[PDB]
Amino acid sequence: SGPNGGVCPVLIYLCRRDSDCPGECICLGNGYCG
Repeated sequence: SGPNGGVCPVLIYLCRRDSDCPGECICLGNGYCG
């Protein structure tokens, strides 16, 4: 989850940038969606 509205499922999901993550989740600095 990031500091936005919208929806971000609670899960373990690997990422390299925000756009890899579903919904409005962000990609944390270590490569996981939040």
